[PDB]
Amino acid sequence: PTYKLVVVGDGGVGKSALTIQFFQKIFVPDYDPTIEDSYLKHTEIDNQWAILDVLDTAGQEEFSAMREQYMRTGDGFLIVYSVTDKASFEHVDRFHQLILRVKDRESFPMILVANKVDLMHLRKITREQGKEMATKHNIPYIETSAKDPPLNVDKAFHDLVRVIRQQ
Ligand SMILES: Nc1nc2c(ncn2[C@@H]2O[C@H](COP(=O)(O)OP(=O)(O)O)[C@@H](O)[C@H]2O)c(=O)[nH]1
Ligand SMILES: [Mg+2]
Ligand SMILES: [Mg+2]
Repeated sequence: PTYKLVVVGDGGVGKSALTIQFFQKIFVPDYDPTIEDSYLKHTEIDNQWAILDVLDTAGQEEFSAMREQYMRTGDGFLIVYSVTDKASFEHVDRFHQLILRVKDRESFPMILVANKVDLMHLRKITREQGKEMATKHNIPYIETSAKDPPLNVDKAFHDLVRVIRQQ
């Protein structure tokens, strides 16, 4: 049993830092913005084991054969924005629309991820706005931090698996 998950969002919001924290349990700062890898691990979620196949998307400018196949065959999406980056929040609508267009569905497993909440002196998008926008798309909302010690990183990926299993 494999779940194919896709992490999407504007550049610089922490998709790589979240994915690396989830798989390798380390915080990698300033990770190369252009590397797009997928990662697989065998893990236990609610006493049910599964292989998690996670694509860390990078560089939506040019065509990515990797991203094309994961977007088409993916089982769930994490939509990440940074609470310190207003534009990454505003583009949540674009990613949401794109996922439903590719899947040709009125709804699909996704979770809205508000990252970098450890940066309390820089926070621009309030928790209210985030919950508002998740409510608007009728998807779950979770706040995360990839910096040690990490906040809700495992829970974000596991909750997406839970959404997929509860269809
Ligand atoms: N303080 C803090 N910094 C973060 C967090 N996540 C990412 N960063 C930093 O934000 C920048 C962009 O992160 P990155 O993982 O490369 O984002 P990506 O472009 O979406 O893959 C890097 O400088 C990271 O070190 C976080 O949760 N907290
Ligand atoms: Mg990256
Ligand atoms: Mg660690």
